[PDB]
Amino acid sequence: RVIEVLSRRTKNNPVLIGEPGVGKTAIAEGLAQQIINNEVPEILRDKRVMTLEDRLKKVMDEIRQAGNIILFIDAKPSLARGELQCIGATTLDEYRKYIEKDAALERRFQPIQVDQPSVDESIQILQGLRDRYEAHHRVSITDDAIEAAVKLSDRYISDRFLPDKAIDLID
Amino acid sequence: MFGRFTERAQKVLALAQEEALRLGHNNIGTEHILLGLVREGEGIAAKALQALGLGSEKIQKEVESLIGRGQEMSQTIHYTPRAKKVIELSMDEARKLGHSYVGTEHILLGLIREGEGVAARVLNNLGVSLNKARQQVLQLLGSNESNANTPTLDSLARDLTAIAKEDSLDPVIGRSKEIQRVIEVLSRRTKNNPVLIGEPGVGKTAIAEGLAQQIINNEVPEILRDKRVMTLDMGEDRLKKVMDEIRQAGNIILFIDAILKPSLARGELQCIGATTLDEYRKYIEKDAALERRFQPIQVDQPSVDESIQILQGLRDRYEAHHRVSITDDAIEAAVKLSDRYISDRFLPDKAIDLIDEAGSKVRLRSFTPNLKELEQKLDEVRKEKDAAVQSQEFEKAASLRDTEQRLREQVEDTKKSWKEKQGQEEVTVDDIAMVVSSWTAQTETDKLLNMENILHSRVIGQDEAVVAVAKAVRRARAGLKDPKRPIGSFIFLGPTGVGKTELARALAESIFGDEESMIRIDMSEYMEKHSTSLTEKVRRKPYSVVLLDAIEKAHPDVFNILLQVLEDGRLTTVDFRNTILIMTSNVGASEKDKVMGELKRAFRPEFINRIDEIIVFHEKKHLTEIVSLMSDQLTKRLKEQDLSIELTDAAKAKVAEEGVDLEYGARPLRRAIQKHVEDRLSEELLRGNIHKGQHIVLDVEDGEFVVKTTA
Repeated sequence: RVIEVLSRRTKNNPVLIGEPGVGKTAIAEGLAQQIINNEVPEILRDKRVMTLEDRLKKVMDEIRQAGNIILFIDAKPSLARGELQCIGATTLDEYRKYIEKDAALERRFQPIQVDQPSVDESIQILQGLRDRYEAHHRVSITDDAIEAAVKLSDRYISDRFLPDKAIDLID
Repeated sequence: MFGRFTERAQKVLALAQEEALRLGHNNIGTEHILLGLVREGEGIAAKALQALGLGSEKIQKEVESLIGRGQEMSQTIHYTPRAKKVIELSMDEARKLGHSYVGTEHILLGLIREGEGVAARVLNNLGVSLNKARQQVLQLLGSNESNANTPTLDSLARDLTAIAKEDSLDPVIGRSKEIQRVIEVLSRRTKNNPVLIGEPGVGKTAIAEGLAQQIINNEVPEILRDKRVMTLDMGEDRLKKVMDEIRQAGNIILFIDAILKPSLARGELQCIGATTLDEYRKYIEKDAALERRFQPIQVDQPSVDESIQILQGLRDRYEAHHRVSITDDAIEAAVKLSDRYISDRFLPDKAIDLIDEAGSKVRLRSFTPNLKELEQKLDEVRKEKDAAVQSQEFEKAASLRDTEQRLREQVEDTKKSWKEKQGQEEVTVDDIAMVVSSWTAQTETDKLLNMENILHSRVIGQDEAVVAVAKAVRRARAGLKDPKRPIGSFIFLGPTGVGKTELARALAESIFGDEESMIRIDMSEYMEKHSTSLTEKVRRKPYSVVLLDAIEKAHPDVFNILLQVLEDGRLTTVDFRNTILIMTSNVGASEKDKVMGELKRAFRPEFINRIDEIIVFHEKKHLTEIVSLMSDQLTKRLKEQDLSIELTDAAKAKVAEEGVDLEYGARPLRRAIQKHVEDRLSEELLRGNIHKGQHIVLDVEDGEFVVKTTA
């Protein structure tokens, strides 16, 4: 759904609204993965996705002069003075802190939500970073250990997002 | 290839292959791409080489002097990884030239850039350094083509007169009599500067491009010829700087959609403003250089048909996302559904949004067989091959490699079998009506003809009432009643808990799609001269059963209001023409004739007479039929949690026993189901008697409940 929008000519630039995280940063690491290997469409090849004041609009001119580039944002608009393809980091409400003063929103920028990742998908998400937290001594393993983290959260408080919570618990 | 280039390109590329084999080699490297270019002898690339002193003669001699024959293998060959880079590059050596499409030059450009390789050496061998070469190609391509415009045209900010000069500008429709009203407000001396207010929405910004075209050629006062339209706006260090570099140049008109930053009227600083219905309220409210200088005109939500035309004009331009032009029959839906069906924008933005929702979505259903599995397989291979190769295991790979490519070509052959998922993937309506329902004809009038069957399955008893409503809705819904008035105005008389509300739900569900699209006010709240409604909830969902309970309580004031609703289906300024108004009351209650009497005496007649219709609301085996309905809703929601349960008919009987007492009715059944079923199954699962995911039956034995297992 980041791609129906990132093609348009209408509500062109997609804004990624969902309760914070993780997942969110993982969706753009998606396009990245998708354009490259490789199935994608309405003109989108050789396109980078890039991320994260006395250096401001400085670098931004290397773009009004070559345009293979989506910008990935975290937190502002130096504005659709032209190109500028960007994916939105913002909250259920935080986005209503753009379209009210309007109306670059209902125009350029345009939204989509992060459902909380699939419970089972939730599980096989840790195992990937299981290896990498093995950094503190215990995990890798146990699988029977993660099953916990994830299921506990989805119904037993239960006031976050179904992929972010679990991870915290491990820690 | 790897995309699309000129013939010349495409010919020169395949031409490398021609040379691939003519020498018998097996991979076409950068050296063949080069032979490809000098051997089509007519491309710009070809032309250049003729310059440096490099005919096909001189080159191929160096090449054969570094490779020669000639394993005729020709086992369906592929590229060098270098050369695949070389192609990826020409694509970029043309982004870098505005050349919308690659061609003979760019590929020669692309070679130099990735100089590591065989071509490069042919030449550093033929005494032709790499740069002397990129030069020759360059010196065979080039370019293409008022003072104050400098500071200005600089910023910022899109010179509309400009985009309207080379005629590189869309129509655009109109709002043609709208464009004109701007030029009065602009040819003046009083209200010098115009300001458009409407939902934002109607791409107000569209009307502005209107001047560009007309000021040019040319219908406009000699009072305005020789001027320029430009844009932005709002509000940084580039302050009064460029604005000084404009007052010093009178030929300028400007466009905004934001703040004030008003140095108004001062210079020839002349504007055109686009700001919301209200936001303007919040600027002449500033006053009074506002009410003075700048000055407004009403932007219309385009005539529905006009909408359609706008779409097409830019249809050919949304072919960008790969599916349009057409279908017309589809456009009409994009548009038409929005004017009447949700129903929360301007009639030209809405459209295009439906189109774009779909203006990738289908190009996508393209990109989604289970041959996801093949690639999965091929992987395990490389490894064996690869890791084996690290152990060697050599001939243990030879065949391993071969086993690999066996796979690959198979993959790519069915990965390009989905050019068929391309020749397959439309537009028609059904696409849209989806989009619509996801924003809120046989089995649509069948809901109507068969309404009674439908309302009956939810509302029990009460056939007197159902048929009256069915027919009334069907009257209005068929063209007979006046459209500005609600779909239906009813009064529901009768005792409590008979079906008054229940029918209102079933109506919402059947008519509006959602058993929950129902506003419900309690007139107990409106008994005093404080009778100020409601209109919020109706603005919220303007398509909903509006249910006012117990109207006998309202201050007769209220009726003056409702009356206005019944008459005009409008308040002042909400809209009801799409509601189904239902007002309940106890006026009959205690008590069809003695009743209609107590009604005429309780309500002003002016009122009773504008109401479409006055509706009157008048076993063990049913209880257990209910218990079963409930029990089934349950056994389904458990199957989801890997729990398989079943009640015997004997068991549903025993639950039903618990709603016989005429006094409390069938309320108790929900609770008694959770107690005798839910609570008991838990206690039974926890105590360890039922190893979940076996099949669990609830039965009655000696007049007592019993749990049984039968996996």
